[PDB]
Amino acid sequence: MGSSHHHHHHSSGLVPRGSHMMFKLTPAAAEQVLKAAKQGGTEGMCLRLAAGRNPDGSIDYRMGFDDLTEDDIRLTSEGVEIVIAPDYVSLLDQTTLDYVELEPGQFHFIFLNPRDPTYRPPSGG
Repeated sequence: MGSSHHHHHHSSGLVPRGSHMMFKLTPAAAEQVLKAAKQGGTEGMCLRLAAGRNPDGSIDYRMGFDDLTEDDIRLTSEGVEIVIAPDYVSLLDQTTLDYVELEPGQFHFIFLNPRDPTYRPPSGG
């Protein structure tokens, strides 16, 4: 027994718990992922992230649909399910996924990670 008294002895989610990781999949990006799953093939597939970190430099992030692995770290966004393996999570936490076009007309999946500085001012400036 504890201080927090709930009728549900094990909450499934909603408020007490959420995702296994801090992964912000923006509702804007959600439509892009949903749109891809609307095209076909990737319909009943889970969204997976690939971390390709350059040896002491920058982590290059890739996104694609893969197989729903339960031994993989499952996340649930607004309307998309994410799988980030316990190996990739090592570099894929604190990932803020936004939906902006860095290039004209070219909508880029932009991973705003404070871990890998996309914009970093000098020290003491």
